[PDB]
Amino acid sequence: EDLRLHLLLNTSVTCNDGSPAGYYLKESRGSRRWLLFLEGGWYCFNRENCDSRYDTMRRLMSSRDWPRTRTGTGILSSQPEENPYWWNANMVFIPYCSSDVWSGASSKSEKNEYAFMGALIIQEVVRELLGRGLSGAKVLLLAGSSAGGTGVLLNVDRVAEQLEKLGYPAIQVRGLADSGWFLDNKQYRHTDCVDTITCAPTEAIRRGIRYWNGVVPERCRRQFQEGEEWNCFFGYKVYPTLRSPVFVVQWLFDEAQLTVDNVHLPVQEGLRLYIQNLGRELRHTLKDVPASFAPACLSHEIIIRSHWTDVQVKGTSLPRALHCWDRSLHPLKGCPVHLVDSCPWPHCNPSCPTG
Ligand SMILES: *[C@@H]1O[C@H](CO)[C@@H](O)[C@H](O)[C@H]1NC(C)=O
Repeated sequence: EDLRLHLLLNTSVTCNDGSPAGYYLKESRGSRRWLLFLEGGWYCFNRENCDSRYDTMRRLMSSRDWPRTRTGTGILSSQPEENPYWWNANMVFIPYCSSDVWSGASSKSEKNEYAFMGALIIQEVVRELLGRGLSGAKVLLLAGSSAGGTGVLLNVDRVAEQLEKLGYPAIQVRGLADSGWFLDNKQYRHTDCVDTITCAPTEAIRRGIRYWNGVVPERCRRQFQEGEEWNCFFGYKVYPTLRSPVFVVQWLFDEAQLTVDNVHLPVQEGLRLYIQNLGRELRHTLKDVPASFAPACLSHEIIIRSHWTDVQVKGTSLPRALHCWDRSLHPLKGCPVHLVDSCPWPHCNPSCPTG
């Protein structure tokens, strides 16, 4: 139970219910690498659905019941057997307690039942870590899964700008977005946005941004402009606007993408063609993403799972691809960084997770 909780010293930076946000840290002295991981877990976007989330997913809205430690797993493990890539790094797990895809900048107040402070939580964590050793860093990798992966895309350049303005231009900020690269595609079956379950992510995120006071990266904001900032929550639209190196991990048939497309799994022709087209579209969006790992599996998240080393694309595991990415940022013979499956159906890669 090896990462220790620190509640933020700035207690105006809060989870949804006004309790302090925080982070779990395991230092590795003498390492100048820092991994800051953003937890995922969907989002809520109005009073009613945030109230329901508060009843049955309260750890995602409050720190009051957080344990004092958490065990680092997968890319957060300190054992080389489990984490060939960054086992000796300084490890930070940032709990997701803002329900805003890490985008919010609004406090609980007279007018707001909940605080949505995800973008400010990340900034405050970075600020407080600087005094605990991050000031000596050479690389800060901001990683995250699901909504935390999208959170990487929305925040990595802001972390880079923050460190530059604080006088640390030597810290190289990079992103690792896992299972956060979604498509605003047509659903397999179609429902108008009449409640939470019928509301597609484009409409739910458009509402969320207003409810959260959500913020997006500046260059993407300037492209899409007022009322269209929801576009910046879709990886293929925001990624080309970013300056920081970002490695994208995305299952081609992500279970959360299928859920928001109203697919849940003998498959007949219409659905077969739908699923094949989804994988093709995902592969197309990654064509020109040089650092990516996109296996042809029906699954969800990878990087903090203990068996994250097992999956391979073209014979290369994700820890290997990440190591090759590090080398590339110092093509490399036998050390690839762009790994996208071409086979067209879930589990056509034999190394997919078994479930
Ligand atoms: C606390 O965080 C708030 C919100 O991000 C910020 O405005 C303020 O400057 C911070 N205060 C301190 C003392 O760091």
